[PDB]
Amino acid sequence: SIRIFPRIAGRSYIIYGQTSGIICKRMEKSDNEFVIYNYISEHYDKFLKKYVPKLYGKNNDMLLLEDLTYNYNNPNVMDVKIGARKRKSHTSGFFSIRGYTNSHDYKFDPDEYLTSESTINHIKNFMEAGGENRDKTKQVLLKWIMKLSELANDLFEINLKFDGVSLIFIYDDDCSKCDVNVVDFSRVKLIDTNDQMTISAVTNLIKILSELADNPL
Ligand SMILES: O=P(O)(O)O[C@H]1[C@H](OP(=O)(O)O)[C@@H](OP(=O)(O)O)[C@H](OP(=O)(O)O)[C@@H](OP(=O)(O)O)[C@H]1OP(=O)(O)O
Ligand SMILES: Nc1ncnc2c1ncn2[C@@H]1O[C@H](COP(=O)(O)OP(=O)(O)O)[C@@H](O)[C@H]1O
Ligand SMILES: [Mg+2]
Repeated sequence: SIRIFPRIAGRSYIIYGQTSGIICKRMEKSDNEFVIYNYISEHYDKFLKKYVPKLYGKNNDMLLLEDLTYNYNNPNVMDVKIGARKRKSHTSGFFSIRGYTNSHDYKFDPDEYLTSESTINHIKNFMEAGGENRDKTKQVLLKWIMKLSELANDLFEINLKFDGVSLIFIYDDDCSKCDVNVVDFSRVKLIDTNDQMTISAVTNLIKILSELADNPL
């Protein structure tokens, strides 16, 4: 009956839908995530179509969301919090990696504040499952840079504070397919400027990934 979905991070009840390609995410504290999906739909629908998993509907307090891992034989997933945290400053200055597929193998700890060097090392660890075909893992990095670039650009013209939103990086083991999308709108707020904190997180990730795509080992 109820099949639990293998979350990489967060603390929310998320199960597979009774149907292919869907996950059900419980809104625990309020329905603010629903309000914010709806708001983004009416005000920035281009942003919603390019960067956010499809919201198919609502069932009581469950959101029926597109499963970002569905079209993948062997998905590797990384959750990076790019929005402001509630209290804590970010474990990597401008963002916090919250988890990744096989993070336990590398003694990853989401409470550990990291140097630039540890941060880069953890992202390399997340890429390890993509294997030795060096000039093909960098195709994955470059496609991520392509979308993160457009996202950082588009974020300048969006009057929301993306408190607590994450980037979900995905690539298949065979490196044939990858994507990144914005998730978790539960704490997103209206404002009358753009979100320089969140933009700074994206540009910083664009910087790290660019260094990875370019270094010659
Ligand atoms: O589960 P995450 O995505 O890492 O985010 C959590 C989550 O925030 P929300 O649930 O409001 O999004 C926690 O709430 P719980 O799941 O623990 O109920 C909260 O813990 P507190 O409510 O006790 O503040 C914690 O915040 P923090 O660790 O800053 O106190 C915060 O983590 P972030 O710091 O990454 O926002
Ligand atoms: N649309 C999605 N498709 C696939 N996995 C998802 C999707 N949304 C969330 N996840 C997974 O769930 C985890 C937590 O989701 P998130 O929306 O951030 O919930 P929370 O509010 O509990 O932090 C992510 O780390 C990711 O692994
Ligand atoms: Mg989250």
